[PDB]
Amino acid sequence: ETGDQRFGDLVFRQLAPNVWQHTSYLDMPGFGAVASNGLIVRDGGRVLVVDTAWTDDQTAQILNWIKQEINLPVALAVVTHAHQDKMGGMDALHAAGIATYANALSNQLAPQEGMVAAQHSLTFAANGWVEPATAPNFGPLKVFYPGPGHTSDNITVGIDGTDIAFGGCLIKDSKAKSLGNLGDADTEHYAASARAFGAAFPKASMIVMSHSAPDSRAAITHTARMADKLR
Ligand SMILES: CC1=C(S[C@@H]2CN[C@H](C(=O)N(C)C)C2)C(C(=O)O)=N[C@H]1[C@H](C(=O)O)[C@@H](C)O
Ligand SMILES: [Zn+2]
Ligand SMILES: [Zn+2]
Repeated sequence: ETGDQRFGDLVFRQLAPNVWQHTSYLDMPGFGAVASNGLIVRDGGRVLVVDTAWTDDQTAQILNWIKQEINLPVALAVVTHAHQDKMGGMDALHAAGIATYANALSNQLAPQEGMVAAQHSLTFAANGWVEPATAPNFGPLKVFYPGPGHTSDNITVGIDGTDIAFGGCLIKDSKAKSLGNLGDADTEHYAASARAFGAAFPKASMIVMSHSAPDSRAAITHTARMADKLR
């Protein structure tokens, strides 16, 4: 909290020399404030964004913080699946002229989920790794599709050069008691998808997720075992 920095309704936390976690909150009746995490990556003389905030205005505040504190242009953005906490601020990115990327399935689902689709579609090989031709100049971002879990389109990102792997809403923390929203979840494949994420980034010691503070690899293990009980 003390290393933490605030801009508007947003909170920013530095996880690494070139990596920040952005956190936004949405008021949801019945629960109140719900936190959603994303990533900001500085790669040379440009900035890469992983996931939007809940809303356009909150996403706009991300961009202005980046402008004020990092003072580098945002080259691209990648969203991890077609839900509001990750894709709710797509209009703000496009208004700023930022190239946006997402799983082709996410872009296909986006209208059904009330989301604005990304400009470009990512495709993946059978082993889960992104097809390089669909993700040009992603720098240190290593995009990996672990398979159907939280949703059928969820993707994960590793930051090369760091110990950081981003699991999005697929991974819950090691002391969680639930897997959250299983409304659009694949109950049979979730456990294997979680373990595939861990195997894709075997050297990652800091696991960043959407709705919890950065945890260890225990978050991956715990998430898988909770998903085992789904089958
Ligand atoms: C609602 C949001 C949730 S629930 C989230 C899970 N951990 C938080 C929680 O309930 N605690 C353990 C404090 C809230 C999830 C999720 O668990 O993946 N994602 C979003 C929703 C969703 O992706 O299904 C929508 C709003 O994006
Ligand atoms: Zn989701
Ligand atoms: Zn979520």
